[PDB]
Amino acid sequence: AASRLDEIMQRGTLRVGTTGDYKPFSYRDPDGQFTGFDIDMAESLAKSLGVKVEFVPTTWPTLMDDFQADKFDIAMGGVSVTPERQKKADFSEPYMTDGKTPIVRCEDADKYQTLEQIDRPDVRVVVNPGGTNERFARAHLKQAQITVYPDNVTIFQEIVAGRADVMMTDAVETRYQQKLHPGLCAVHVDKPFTHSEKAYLLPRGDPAFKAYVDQWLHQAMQSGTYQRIFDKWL
Ligand SMILES: [Cl-]
Repeated sequence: AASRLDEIMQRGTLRVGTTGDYKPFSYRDPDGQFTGFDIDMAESLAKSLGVKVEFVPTTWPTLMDDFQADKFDIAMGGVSVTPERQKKADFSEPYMTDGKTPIVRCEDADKYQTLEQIDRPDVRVVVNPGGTNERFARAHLKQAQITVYPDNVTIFQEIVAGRADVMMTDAVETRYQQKLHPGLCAVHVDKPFTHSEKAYLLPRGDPAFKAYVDQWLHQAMQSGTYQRIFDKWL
């Protein structure tokens, strides 16, 4: 019945679900430390509340089930607002805009500027399984050969090696991957095919907790805190 704010204050810690697999938002290094834009934002929210932060590992396939099992109070780590997630959770106000856009071999940058160019019988589109990327590919590709590749790290090497031609993912991810792989280039990264918003996942039916988060976030956007963290990571 009581707000999660009460439980957080009594416990003395804010439990933050995060995947640790999405630079620059959230990454868990071998030593077990989390770093990234949303790790720093989580520390700022916890500081506002006067509590310690505890990072709770989750994964994209288990995010919602873990949240419903009360494994954490809020999820922070490059999470897009989606209608599917809104059935089971609320969201904070958004903290940045994103969208899906291609990443290709640099020599192919001009070949794959539009979906009409990509959606052709001989184009080999690769995608990671089970999430918003595969949903996007299957909703927008009627002719291209879609291959699902299971390894979320080595998938980009499929394009480098010439086993695939295009992958469409979050524009922020294409920025990171085109720096990591010199042979790949993000396609019109400032004008993605879709418009999405990143936000923090919150429990339904707790307007007080959501209002606290929204107020902290609005203050951070105008105080210099957001600017500093954004400049460090994005
Ligand atoms: Cl995905």
